[PDB]
Amino acid sequence: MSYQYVNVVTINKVAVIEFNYGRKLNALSKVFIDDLMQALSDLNRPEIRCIILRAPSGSKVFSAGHDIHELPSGGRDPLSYDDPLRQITRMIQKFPKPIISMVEGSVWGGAFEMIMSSDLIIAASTSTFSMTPVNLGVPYNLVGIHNLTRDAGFHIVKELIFTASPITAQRALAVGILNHVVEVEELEDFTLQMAHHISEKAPLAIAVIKEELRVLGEAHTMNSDEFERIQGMRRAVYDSEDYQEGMNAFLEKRKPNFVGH
Ligand SMILES: C[C@H](CSCCNC(=O)CCNC(=O)[C@H](O)C(C)(C)COP(=O)(O)OP(=O)(O)OC[C@H]1O[C@@H](n2cnc3c(N)ncnc32)[C@H](O)[C@@H]1OP(=O)(O)O)C(=O)O
Repeated sequence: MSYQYVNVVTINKVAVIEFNYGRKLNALSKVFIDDLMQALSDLNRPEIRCIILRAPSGSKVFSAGHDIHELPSGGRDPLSYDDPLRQITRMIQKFPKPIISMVEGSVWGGAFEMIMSSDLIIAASTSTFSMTPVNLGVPYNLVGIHNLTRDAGFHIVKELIFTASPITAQRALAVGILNHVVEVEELEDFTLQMAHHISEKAPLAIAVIKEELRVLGEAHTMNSDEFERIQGMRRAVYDSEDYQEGMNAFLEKRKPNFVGH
């Protein structure tokens, strides 16, 4: 069909979704996220084998992440259940087709977890990636955090999150995050060919395995108590002062000062 924030394209049985939010740098706004969900929903058809997420060629930034302004004021949980990021990720995961991420430019925060949540990840030799909840003082959620612990080692993810610094593709590759890393000029082709090949295969097989794999990576559980406990700390980081100072600094585009409360 036709979407406002997105741009779908079919090549054989390969669908390619292109982000069209250049004005907000492809920040994760509900509006955007919603369209992305409509476009996927739409593409859930027998004729479609493999999907592909991408940012317009030339892009300097894949996605800047969550839209701060859209962040909570400090009344509820930002990272709620029905929060845009939660939905698309759950969605992407339970999606019966393979979803490749062709990355161009930089990825930030929520983007990283989003593309992390996909099945494959091909990237330009130049992209960079960085997890940044700490730069603003955000107490992510458990699930969000989990989805980042399925490829790279703990120490690595810890380093990622902790310093909130950006890593290069080459590194992100070496640590087992991305599948491949190509030269810009070759990025599209490469990704395409792969999607075509994968689409030569038994769609029904793929759907089940991807579901088994999903069912497995979630096989991490804990008691009632333990959840509320972390949830409590979560709440407490919200109502924090360092918190507020976190947004501000940014909005005021000034370097923040964390106190410890
Ligand atoms: C954990 C995480 C935290 S929430 C957010 C995580 N996002 C980040 O950590 C990325 C922060 N954004 C940036 O580092 C940068 O904007 C970056 C690298 C994308 C571009 O640097 P740049 O020099 O090319 O551009 P810039 O700094 O001039 O920013 C240009 C414009 O984009 C806006 N802008 C950038 N990122 C965001 C965002 N996430 N939400 C809302 N507005 C944003 C700036 O406020 C600004 O608007 P005006 O100039 O009109 O005022 C998450 O839930 O995702």
